[PDB]
Amino acid sequence: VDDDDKMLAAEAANRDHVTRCVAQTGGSPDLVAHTAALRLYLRVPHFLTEWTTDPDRRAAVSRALALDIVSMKLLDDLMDDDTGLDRVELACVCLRLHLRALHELESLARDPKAVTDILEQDAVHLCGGQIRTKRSRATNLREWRAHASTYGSTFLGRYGALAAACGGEGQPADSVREFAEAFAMTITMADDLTDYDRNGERDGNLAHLMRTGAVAGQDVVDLLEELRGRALAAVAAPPGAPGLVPVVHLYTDDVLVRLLPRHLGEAGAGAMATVKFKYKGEEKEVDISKIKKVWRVGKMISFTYDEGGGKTGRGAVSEKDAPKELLQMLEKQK
Amino acid sequence: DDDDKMLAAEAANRDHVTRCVAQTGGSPDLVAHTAALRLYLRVPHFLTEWTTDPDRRAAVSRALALDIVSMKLLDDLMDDDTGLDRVELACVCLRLHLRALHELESLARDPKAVTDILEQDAVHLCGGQIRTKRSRATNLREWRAHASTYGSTFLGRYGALAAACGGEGQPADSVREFAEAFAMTITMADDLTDYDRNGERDGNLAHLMRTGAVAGQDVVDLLEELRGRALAAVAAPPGAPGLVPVVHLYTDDVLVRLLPRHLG
Repeated sequence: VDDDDKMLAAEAANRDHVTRCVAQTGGSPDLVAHTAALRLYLRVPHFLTEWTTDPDRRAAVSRALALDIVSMKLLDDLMDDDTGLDRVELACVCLRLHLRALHELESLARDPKAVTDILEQDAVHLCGGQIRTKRSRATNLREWRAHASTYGSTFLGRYGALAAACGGEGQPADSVREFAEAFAMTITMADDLTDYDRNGERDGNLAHLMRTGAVAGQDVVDLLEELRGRALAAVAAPPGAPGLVPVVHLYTDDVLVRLLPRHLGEAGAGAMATVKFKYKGEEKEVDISKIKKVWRVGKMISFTYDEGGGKTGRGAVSEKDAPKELLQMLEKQK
Repeated sequence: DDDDKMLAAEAANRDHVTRCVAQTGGSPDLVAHTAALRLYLRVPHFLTEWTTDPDRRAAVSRALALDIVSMKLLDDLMDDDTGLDRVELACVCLRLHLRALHELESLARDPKAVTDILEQDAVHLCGGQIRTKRSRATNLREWRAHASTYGSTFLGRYGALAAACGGEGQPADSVREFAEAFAMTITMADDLTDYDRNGERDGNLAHLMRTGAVAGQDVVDLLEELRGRALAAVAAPPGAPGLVPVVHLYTDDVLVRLLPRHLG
């Protein structure tokens, strides 16, 4: 409606500034395209700059950040050499973009040495972790999360930190980064589960490990939830960045609602939904999967189920002790 | 004496580098590859010759060393002919660069001067490097032109950096003139140098000479013009008389040693 406008506008800006550079320095039309493809990356700088009060400073920090993120993404496509684009333009625009990023970021920076400082503190953790990421393919959530925390979380954390350091007054330093590192892993999960298929593109490590039973669907859900919390948490710390709240819920829920299911089955995570009631002196428990007819009568939910063959058992529970997946079935009917 | 200080820096520089590469995850294979870059680990010495305090000098000499090796790794990563792991190359390359930026900035009079110099002609350099492999050269004019960027501009910014991190009374433009000129003499050397390794195609300039598309004398002339440009640079005050035999050493080597191999 409005703030969604600002993001679209910032992303537009960053895309331009980025492609104008890739162009001027020699990038072929092929690569200039490839860099405008990167939408998520070109948008993020916007979220990172959310705590920046003066709009002009904000625009500048955002695009500088945009510059490096792309520069860095390019150095990666450069290692994979699966992009089919030219290795030289890749390499050189990589450098060009980086150098300009460094230049603009330092112009807005609080203390001259703050920029190189940040890019150095975790440089080995980053670089070497990225080396180990691909040395060995992870095999359970524990390890996936481990790798992700470096090439995903640290990577963006640094920009989070840089955004704070170049964003004038009232920057909740550690909080911006905490947002970045959290959000980063959420989208990193999304990315994994997202298969575009082009070239010789592997099924996402996490997706694969998910589809192979090496990682339990519910666990993914838990983590997705931990990350949303860790995120919302950060954007809360004062002075706060209320705007990012919906952003966070947006990507987390996308993974959950849209992506997650492409890999799990009919049954997402957790156990199969059950209804517990007392019937004919007994104790019962039926999976909503076997519940046929179900209606309402005041504040009770009456129903019928498949009890064993052609046998139709019955029940009635208070809407209170009625599981969500059953109160839903009321809807489909009347 | 003097040759003694050269060797010492090279050793010191090689170790700053391999030690860095080593601990960021580079394999024993790459670490070696980096210390094999001899000229490159030596040249920061020459660039820091106008530097007085020998501590500051060895600090600037090695930092620049990190970046030159990193940029050189960036290269091997676009030629993908070293048969070294692409990932290791990429990661180290970045790690060494980030360290070098951090070091040079701690040694500079004004930190903002490092990125300034790096951005200044970043486009000149980057694109000229693209254009260079986009259309190989056919006559000494074009070769010289391409060399001017990937070779001359490349080194030039390091000389600029050294003048900026080198403290008081550094003849900025002169340190640089030295770099862009000497840079091109070693680039011709390097071209005319054939090691046989993997799929190393005869040096464009060496080819052109053997094809007849570039005249021996015209190569001899250039070499001399560059010899002059460099002595000229090191003569300007305060001056770095040290670099004189260095200039002759390298310039005569290409003349006496390399040129005859390509007279084709």
